[PDB]
Amino acid sequence: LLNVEGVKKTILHGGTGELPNFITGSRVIFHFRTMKCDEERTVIDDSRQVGQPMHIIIGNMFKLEVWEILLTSMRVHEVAEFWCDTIHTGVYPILSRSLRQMAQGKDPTEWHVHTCGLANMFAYHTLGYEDLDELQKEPQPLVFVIELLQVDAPS
Repeated sequence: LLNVEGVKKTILHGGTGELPNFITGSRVIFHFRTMKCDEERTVIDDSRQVGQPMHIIIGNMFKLEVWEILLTSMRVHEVAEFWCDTIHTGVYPILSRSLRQMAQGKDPTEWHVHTCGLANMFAYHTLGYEDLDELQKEPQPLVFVIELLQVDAPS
């Protein structure tokens, strides 16, 4: 349990070592599973299920991003549970959308994924998957279980 408003952490398998060097331009590599707080703890996304782990890069260590707040409180090999209130979870459907597109093998830089993705959202009022659409329309909290695997410094 660290502290920002509307976020409750619960470490559940501690990491091997002191807090790592989370500096601007570090690639953080990890696994995550995100779940509703219904009875099922219904799973919405799970990197293990898709197979490959997720890599992000620290935009700026002083202007930290809401996921980077979670990632940056983690020692390597740590597995932690981050509950997050409705306030932080509004953007999740659009992240999830963006990641699911990543998986298939396509990036905003590439015109279409982006532009075609905008066409479809405007034309049809959809992110492209019902669960994210359901999730958008019923804002709520989410629990993200995360395993930190690796942290590299920039080239």
